[PDB]
Amino acid sequence: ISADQVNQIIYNLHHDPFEILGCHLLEEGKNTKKWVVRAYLPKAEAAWVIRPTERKEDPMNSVHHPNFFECIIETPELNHYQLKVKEGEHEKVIYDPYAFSSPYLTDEDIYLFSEGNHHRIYEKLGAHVGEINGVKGVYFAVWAPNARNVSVIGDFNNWDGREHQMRKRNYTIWELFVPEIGSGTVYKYEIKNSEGHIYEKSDPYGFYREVRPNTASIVVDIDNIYQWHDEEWLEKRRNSDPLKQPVSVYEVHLGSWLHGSSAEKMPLLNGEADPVIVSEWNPGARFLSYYELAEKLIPYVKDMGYTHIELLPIAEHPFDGSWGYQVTGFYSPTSRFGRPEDFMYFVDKCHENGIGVILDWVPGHFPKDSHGLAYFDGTHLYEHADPRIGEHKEWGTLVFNYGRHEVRNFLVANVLFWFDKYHVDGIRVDAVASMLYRNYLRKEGEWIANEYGGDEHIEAVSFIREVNTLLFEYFPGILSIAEESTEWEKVSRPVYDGGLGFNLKWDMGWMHDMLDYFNIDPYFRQYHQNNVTFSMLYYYNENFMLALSHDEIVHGKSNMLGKMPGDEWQKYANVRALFTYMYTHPGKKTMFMSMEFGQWSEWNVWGDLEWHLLQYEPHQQLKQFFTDLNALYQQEPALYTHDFEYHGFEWIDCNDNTHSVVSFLRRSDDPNDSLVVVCNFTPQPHSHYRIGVPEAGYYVELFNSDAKQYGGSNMGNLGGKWADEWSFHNKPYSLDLCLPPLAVLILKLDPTKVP
Ligand SMILES: [Mg+2]
Ligand SMILES: [Mg+2]
Ligand SMILES: [Mg+2]
Ligand SMILES: [Mg+2]
Repeated sequence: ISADQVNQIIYNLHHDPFEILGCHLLEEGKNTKKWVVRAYLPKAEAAWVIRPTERKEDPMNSVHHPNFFECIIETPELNHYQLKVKEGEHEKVIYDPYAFSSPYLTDEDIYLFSEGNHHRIYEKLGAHVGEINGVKGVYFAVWAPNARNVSVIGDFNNWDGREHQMRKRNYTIWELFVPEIGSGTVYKYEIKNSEGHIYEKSDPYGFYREVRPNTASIVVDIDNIYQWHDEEWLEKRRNSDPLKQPVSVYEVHLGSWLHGSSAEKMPLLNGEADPVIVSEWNPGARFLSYYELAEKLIPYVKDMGYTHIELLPIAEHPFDGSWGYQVTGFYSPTSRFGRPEDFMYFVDKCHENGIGVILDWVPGHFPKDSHGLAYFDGTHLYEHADPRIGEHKEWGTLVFNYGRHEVRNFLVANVLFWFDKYHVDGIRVDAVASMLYRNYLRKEGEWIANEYGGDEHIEAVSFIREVNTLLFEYFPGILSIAEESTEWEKVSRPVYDGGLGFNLKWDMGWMHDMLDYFNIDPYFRQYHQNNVTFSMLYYYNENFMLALSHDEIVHGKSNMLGKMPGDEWQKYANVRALFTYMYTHPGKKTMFMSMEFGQWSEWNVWGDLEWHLLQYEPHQQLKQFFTDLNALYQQEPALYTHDFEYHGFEWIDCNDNTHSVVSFLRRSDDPNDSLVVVCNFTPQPHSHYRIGVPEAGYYVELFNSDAKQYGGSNMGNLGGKWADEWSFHNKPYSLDLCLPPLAVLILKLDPTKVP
């Protein structure tokens, strides 16, 4: 480029910066092409072009001005890249601001989508505010290859589409530009099928939607509604390995955590809306907005000491009682709680408070509602036409055709969309088995095998691998969490090793073992010591997340207190012992709302949590217990640096079944960070109980779940114990401990103690 051209850019004299900025073809070679990427990055000292799908990174050079950058790259196609931008000591990674020089679909957009590889397809499908022919308006586009006609109906045309008939491009996608309308336009697509039947559809790629049960889509100028402040969070995430950090998740269903009064408006980030009543049977209650949740949930979670909030599915869904798991508006956060910018504000405020956001994401199926994706264009478009692979008959839902390029693209670009536009830090996928198996919940003779004769759903496995490959390439330090309940191998292993590419898997076996164990009267736990210890036998085959989820406190299973045997004191004590054990056992942590304060009743999605219980001491004490346990977890490296290495754990003794005692070490990089954990799972106290330890010295009683401030009896070791040079459990030293009833101790050597 010349200095004249650069200076026109620097000084805002250039007539159209897209002519020069962004990605431009310089020449074509025999088997490759030479491209230049240019950027004007005021205040940046350095920049790079990352090509994350090729695992490449190329420096940019300043050209004529220290803040104007160019990068020349030879490659056949330069479709997917990011800019890394360094401004002083800080780096950010963004998409190129000059990536897309028109609002309309290009030939290249259509080709990539036809192949299933358009990772940013949501920039062009849906509804986007833009300019065509010099006039500002909205560009609409929708994939409906077998429709006979499609028209845009909406508020702007009184729902009559005759003068807003779309144009079909390349026999596949319909488009229309509508001048002088903008954000907040309410619309649907009116489709005529090959039989001549006329019907109405919400926008698959819509960014916002009316409030259930209304279904119209709403135009959002998605890149001009919110200003983020989370660049330092994002940089730390990108440059960190979350597997080596504390990860303690508070699982939340946004609709049912806390309700407000339906007698007043729902406040939003600078504005308000009509209240969204929770149900016709509880009409004085409304949902809180994403704004109000930012103001109330976030400081609540920060004070409790969790590292992450995991949301049950926030994508648009028509029925409260699905909990979010039956989604019809994949590209929009539900309007139950306000607007897209209110959810952005929520995530930005989490990041400000040092809390990450994990979304339950639902790629496995979709319901049959007429406004949604079903039978979209008069054919089985999103779902597979064969019900043996295209329906989950026991659920009444439809299964995506994962092998179909445009369907795969809808879902792969969807997962990326939430990281891009909403800055989320992870995803969790429920019921991954539902996708993996061609015989899932199907009777003999009502499914067919794969091309090799097996039950593996090959197209779904390919899709899951593609999602995880891409997600970690574009967003390296995220969490991708699976619940898979059939012992599929290598769920949380890299795709190149034959894994499915998740980085964490819920330890469902652990969860069953623990809850079944604690439900047993304590005298009888001696016949079930194997529930305590078995999950370590297969533990190192996956990277496990220890999750006690919403699914365990519904349908007659009771909430946590109710699962426990004994009198009220003992029920509380059992809860504290279980969760102390959970937080000391190797693996990351997840627990659901209401578990932290001892709600007696099961979770009810139609009401809110029983907050009045926190007026009473026993619930306050349990909540203080969790507050302190989360604080300890973040403070003790041996509870989180080596979760997934042999070094990080070793049983001391797990043979005393008759007294339901087990003990173990946790380790980290510094030997002085090793912890001694001792568990007593009966109400029998032990005044003298010997436990082998590796070193001489004073072992501080760092945590004691029977402490009085947690509701316990206050039994224990009054600060700590000096080890004896008395070999025990195959260790050269030992502690003679007092073990409180239905409790866990964590001890830690203080090598600086005065003898
Ligand atoms: Mg009409
Ligand atoms: Mg399940
Ligand atoms: Mg058993
Ligand atoms: Mg209530």
